[PDB]
Amino acid sequence: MLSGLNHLTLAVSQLAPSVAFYQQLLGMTLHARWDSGAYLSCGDLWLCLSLDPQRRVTPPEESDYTHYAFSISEADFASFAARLEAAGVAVWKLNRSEGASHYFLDPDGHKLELHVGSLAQRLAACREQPYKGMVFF
Amino acid sequence: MLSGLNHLTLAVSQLAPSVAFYQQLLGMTLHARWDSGAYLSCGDLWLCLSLDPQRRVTPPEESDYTHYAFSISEADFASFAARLEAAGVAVWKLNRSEGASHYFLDPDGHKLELHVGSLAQRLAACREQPYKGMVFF
Ligand SMILES: Nc1cc(-c2ccccc2)no1
Ligand SMILES: Nc1cc(-c2ccccc2)no1
Ligand SMILES: [Mn+2]
Ligand SMILES: [Mn+2]
Repeated sequence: MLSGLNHLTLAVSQLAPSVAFYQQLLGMTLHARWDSGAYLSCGDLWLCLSLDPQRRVTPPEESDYTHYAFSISEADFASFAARLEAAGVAVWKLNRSEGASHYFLDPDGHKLELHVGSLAQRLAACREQPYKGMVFF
Repeated sequence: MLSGLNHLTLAVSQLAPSVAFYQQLLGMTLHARWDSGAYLSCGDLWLCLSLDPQRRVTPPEESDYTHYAFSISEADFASFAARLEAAGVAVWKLNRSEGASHYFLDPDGHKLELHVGSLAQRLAACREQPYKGMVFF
């Protein structure tokens, strides 16, 4: 059976600015780099940046809702969002759901999110106020 | 700071076949389903399937290398891969450039992977068989 996410791999158009974004701006740990990629960690997450000449710098209106959310504590959320804002990182959505969320773009337009709250927290809120058509299992 | 992937959200074009793929075929746990999405877990991974009219069924030659790998044990890897093959699940890559992996597509062409091994194990393997120009930190 499957036991979790093993790794997330993001195709990148330019390796250096992507390493700078994930390591220096977002604070992830850089473990290795090679001519066409890098390995970083963020808590348990194994992130791979893969240099790919097929990656387009993609405006958010031109990509679907697929996105990658990173955990942060409530206490740290506002200062991290302010850090991204200072760095000029673009926002692609405003938060309208439960739990703090900041929706931001990576240099290639990958859709990212900072989120505070677990699946258990979300399910508890949904049980009290179910979405349209919502069924629990 | 950031610690871990909070959740992975995949945009899907048809909710029912996608839920069936992740729950029935891949064995993930379905927690809730509503008219426009579903919440599943795979170990400690929170997966959200989000119905998105913008999602296109995308052939693998039309998308970049961005992909999502799920952990599986050495004992279960081959029989799970063979069952996906026998079920007609499409593939997108054959060459094992990052260890023991099986590369397959979801119904919308999201690039998925079964992988055996941790980041620490991949780094150890790379010390002996490094990618071109590899540096370790
Ligand atoms: N139960 C179930 C099987 C599948 C499937 C999807 C694509 C290809 C082959 C099988 N999806 O759900
Ligand atoms: N065939 C079928 C439909 C469903 C369903 C479950 C929860 C919510 C909406 C639909 N489960 O099986
Ligand atoms: Mn999200
Ligand atoms: Mn991979």
